[PDB]
Amino acid sequence: SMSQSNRELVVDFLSYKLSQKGYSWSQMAAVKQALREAGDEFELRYRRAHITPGTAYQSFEQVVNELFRDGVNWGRIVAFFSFGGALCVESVDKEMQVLVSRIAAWMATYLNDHLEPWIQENGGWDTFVELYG
Amino acid sequence: SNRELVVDFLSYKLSQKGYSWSQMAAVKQALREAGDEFELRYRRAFITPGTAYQSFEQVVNELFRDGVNWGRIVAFFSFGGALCVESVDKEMQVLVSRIAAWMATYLNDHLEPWIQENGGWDTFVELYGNNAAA
Ligand SMILES: Cc1ccc(CN(C(=O)N[C@@H](CSCc2ccccc2)C(=O)O)C(=O)c2ccc(-c3cccc(-c4ccccc4-c4ccc(Cl)cc4)c3)cc2)cc1
Ligand SMILES: Cc1ccc(CN(C(=O)N[C@@H](CSCc2ccccc2)C(=O)O)C(=O)c2ccc(-c3cccc(-c4ccccc4-c4ccc(Cl)cc4)c3)cc2)cc1
Repeated sequence: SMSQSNRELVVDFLSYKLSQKGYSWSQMAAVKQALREAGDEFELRYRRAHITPGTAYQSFEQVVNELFRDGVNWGRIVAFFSFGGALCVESVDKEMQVLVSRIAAWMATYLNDHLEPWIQENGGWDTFVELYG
Repeated sequence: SNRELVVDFLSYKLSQKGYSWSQMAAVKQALREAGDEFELRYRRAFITPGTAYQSFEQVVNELFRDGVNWGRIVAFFSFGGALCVESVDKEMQVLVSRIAAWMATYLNDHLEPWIQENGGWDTFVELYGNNAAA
């Protein structure tokens, strides 16, 4: 409880300092690191890249289906994460933080139903780490 | 796992705009930053597989000799991270899991009372974020 938080803090910090030397705390900590890095790179390359409390999942799902028009790849999965994060930031800027959990729920729905099969068939997240880093 | 990934990414992107996913995500970021700053301010101004917690606890007790403060808590985190990195460099990756366990033990036995009396981790975020001045 009060204990778990500190354990979570120690893990996060140590993960970070390990990262800074090209080491990793765990495979998950490695996935997260590559995903953040990849997002940073995508956002820097495609810098030129409409949520409300009434927006349905179908509105999001249609826009994300335009992303995976020609098919799924690691670059396009990174763009998906980047897109979700841009929606969250837009919501906080517009004073609608209340929807950041909705966007997260939508991203987990879209990932599960459409991308987890592809991810599992193409060697999982371990393969993304292997390719990206 | 995918929820953990979505949460971590969104946390990160929020952080990059000065926003936070949660209070915990706000504390993790402040420590990362604070650690980076401490390590940069005290750069060059700076264990075995049989080392007990008592050996670590003593060295850390030297850090808090004149008392607990936020600057010194940041130094504690920084010290633990330096030990982990030293252990991996020295091929003793075994010690990383232990060092983390020792750090969580020292926190719950010696620092959590002080942390709770001085406004908790929310206060650290408040103070540190403010100190980030231009
Ligand atoms: C790090 C990282 C990532 C992604 C690229 C970019 N990339 C590639 O270069 N891809 C390679 C192989 S994947 C090789 C690979 C392996 C491992 C890691 C990362 C790549 C290729 O296809 O040649 C792509 O796959 C690519 C992807 C997307 C887009 C593009 C750009 C802008 C907008 C839209 C988009 C369309 C429809 C609906 C929504 C969006 C959208 C998306 C995000 C926002 Cl914030 C806003 C809108 C898509 C363009 C290119 C580079 C680096
Ligand atoms: C970001 C951040 C942090 C910490 C300073 C520095 N600082 C202060 O600024 N002190 C403030 C009060 S709290 C300022 C504050 C408020 C809010 C947020 C972050 C800071 C003051 O005195 O006015 C300190 O409290 C201070 C603390 C420690 C140390 C120091 C340095 C070298 C070695 C040792 C040390 C001694 C014994 C045993 C082990 C170690 C050790 C520690 C770390 C490593 Cl990697 C290796 C070894 C400790 C020096 C100073 C600056 C910036």
